[PDB]
Amino acid sequence: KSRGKICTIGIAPWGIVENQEDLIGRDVVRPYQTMSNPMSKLTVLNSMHSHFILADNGTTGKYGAEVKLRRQLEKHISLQK
Amino acid sequence: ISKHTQLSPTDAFGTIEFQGGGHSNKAMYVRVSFDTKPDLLLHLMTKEWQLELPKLLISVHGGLQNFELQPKLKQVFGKGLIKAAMTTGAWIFTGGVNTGVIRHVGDALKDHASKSRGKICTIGIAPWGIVENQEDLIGRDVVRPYQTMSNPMSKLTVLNSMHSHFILADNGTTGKYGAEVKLRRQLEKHISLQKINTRIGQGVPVVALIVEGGPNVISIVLEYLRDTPPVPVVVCDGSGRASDILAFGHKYSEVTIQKTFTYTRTQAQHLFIILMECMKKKELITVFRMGSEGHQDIDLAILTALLKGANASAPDQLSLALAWNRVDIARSQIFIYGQQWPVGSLEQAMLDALVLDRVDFVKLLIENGVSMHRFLTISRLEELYNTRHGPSNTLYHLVRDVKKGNLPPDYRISLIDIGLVIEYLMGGAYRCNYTRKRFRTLYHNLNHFPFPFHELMVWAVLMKRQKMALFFWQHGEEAMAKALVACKLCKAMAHEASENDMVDDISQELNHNSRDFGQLAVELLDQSYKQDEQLAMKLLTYELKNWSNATCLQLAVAAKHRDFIAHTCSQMLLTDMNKYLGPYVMMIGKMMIDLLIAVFNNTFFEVKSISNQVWKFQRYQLIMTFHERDYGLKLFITDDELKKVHDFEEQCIEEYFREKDDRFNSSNDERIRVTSERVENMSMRLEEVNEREHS
Repeated sequence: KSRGKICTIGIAPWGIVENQEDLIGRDVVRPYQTMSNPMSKLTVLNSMHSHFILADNGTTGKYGAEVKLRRQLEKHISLQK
Repeated sequence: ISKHTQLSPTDAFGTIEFQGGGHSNKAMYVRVSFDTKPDLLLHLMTKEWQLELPKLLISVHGGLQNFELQPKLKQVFGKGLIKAAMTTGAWIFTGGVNTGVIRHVGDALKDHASKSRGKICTIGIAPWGIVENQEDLIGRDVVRPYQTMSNPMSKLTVLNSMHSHFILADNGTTGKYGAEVKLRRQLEKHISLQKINTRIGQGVPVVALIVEGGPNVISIVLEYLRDTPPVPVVVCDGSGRASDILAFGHKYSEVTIQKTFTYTRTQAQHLFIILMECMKKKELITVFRMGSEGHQDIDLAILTALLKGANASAPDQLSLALAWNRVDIARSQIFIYGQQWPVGSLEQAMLDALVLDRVDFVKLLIENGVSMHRFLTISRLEELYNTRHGPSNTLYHLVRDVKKGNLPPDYRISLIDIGLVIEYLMGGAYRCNYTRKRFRTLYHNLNHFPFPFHELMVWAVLMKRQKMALFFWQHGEEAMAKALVACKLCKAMAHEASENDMVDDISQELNHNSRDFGQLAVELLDQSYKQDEQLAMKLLTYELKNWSNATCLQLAVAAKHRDFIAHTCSQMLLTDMNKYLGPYVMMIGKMMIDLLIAVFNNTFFEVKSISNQVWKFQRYQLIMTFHERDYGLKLFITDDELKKVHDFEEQCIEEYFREKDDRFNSSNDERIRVTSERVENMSMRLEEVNEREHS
């Protein structure tokens, strides 16, 4: 519809997505494929996102490891002036 | 007799002009024998009448009584029927006499005659012994003026006009029906066998629309359901015949006393078993309710029954939709959550949409996670260049010319020949990507195409699919150089078409396309100069390895785009590389052709403007001649700055398109049109709202 940019911050655990690989190289624009196969029980990252933040957990494809980091980030931003 | 007839040959065929109608309608009449096999009938239809198979076969059934329907239903039904028949290739099979729903559909076809162009295949399977004028038909291969006005005392209904063709069912009976029904059924059987041009393996998708009808039509829909491939059936709620009672029974199907309505011979008559079987096979039955139930579009009601009626596979459904050329159906009916598309189906669908110019389908496929980088193969490219199933173009003749006219039949086209053709079209200074030695080494021993959109646009220009080229033009990078190359190619092809034995429409069409490309390039340069002037200048300067190591300025001058050079930012590139008397000299050059004080006065403005533009155009040629490529012609760039240039160009063209859309949607005329259509629909809907009076 219109121009402009919106800061979208994707805070999810690192092991959830299927393309945990193909994103290991640093400082290189790594293309991502948004077409998701139906067989996989792993969910790709939603598109139209400005910024991604991945919380590596040690395990792969589980929840309950990004809630605390996001909550503390919210507290940190509340601490900001 | 116990049906003992004499088997004589026929003597009546051709076309009859129906006098008494207000519109011209010439129908191909042929009387045949019911003993004949459907194969000969199909051969006659495809050869003696020259009709290609449709993407939909429609069976029509109605009551033999010439009844009338409820108004405000016939209009919308006729509109939906016309849209269904016209938007996709479909045939219609009817009786043909002015009785029952045949009158309604003939009037509906009359309505389309005052609405738009085109012809619709209408076939009337009428028994030969029932029409009033069984005479006035002795002639064969002749035009028989038929009078449309008849009288009830004849008791023999004349044929309704507005039919594309006609078939007269001759078996031997006079004044009694029941001869063409078997032949029509076997014709549907045989036609449904025939393979459609798609590679799925589909026959003819056939549906039957049921309005009114009679107790026989109950057996007919019984047969339709019980066909190996159950032929779905569409019903209308406003009929009032057993079709309406079949809608009632289908409503809240599997309390038995509501069947009785005395419409037949008492409660002693009972179609209980038949009604039970019909409502048992209700899954493929679909009805239409006027506003009380959804799918208000007749076309949508049919199309949904067309697709899900056979429970076809999703790639097969998409292929049928692609054939029907209805992107809305694929978007809505097909594309929903969890469509479980199989592997590799999407690329094949993209190929088939590319070979059939179904551009909206291509856009939809792109929206569905399809990447041209991951799609195109050398084989795919050759297939695109080696197809005949689309618009024609002079390309093959040019190929013959380049190959020095030593052609073999059905030659398998190589892309090296295409590159040589491109070099031939552009010029000697041009250097094709295919002519590079590495390309030859890679190809004859037979990984990917880094910028597929470039060759896609080239192919679209070459094979003359203007809409595809327009679509692909707003994608990728280097759009200005793309437009310049396209304009130059279109001009070269226009000259080639005019110089050769062509209908000369090709040349002017190519001129139109080239002018559009030049206009787009000029507007893109305007946008760039609007955004940042130094960056706009830098855009023209740098070389293009992908484009024969050329630059935008050199191509544009080679493209003879004087208007491009007349742009403000173009001149200051020549400044960084006489303003009054120089333009005055060329004015004198055009004044040599010729009271004359007045004559010279009235021919001053246009000459002045043309002279100014010509001088501004040839400034570059003068400066290059004076100067004669680290600078002056080119500017070798680093990768990072080139990436910045690409991002700048893409952002600029996106902004330009968005601004164009904003200007278009802010024009007064568009607002007036949209508001008027909204007001019309709102008025009709408010009449609907006011219709219900609960008090």
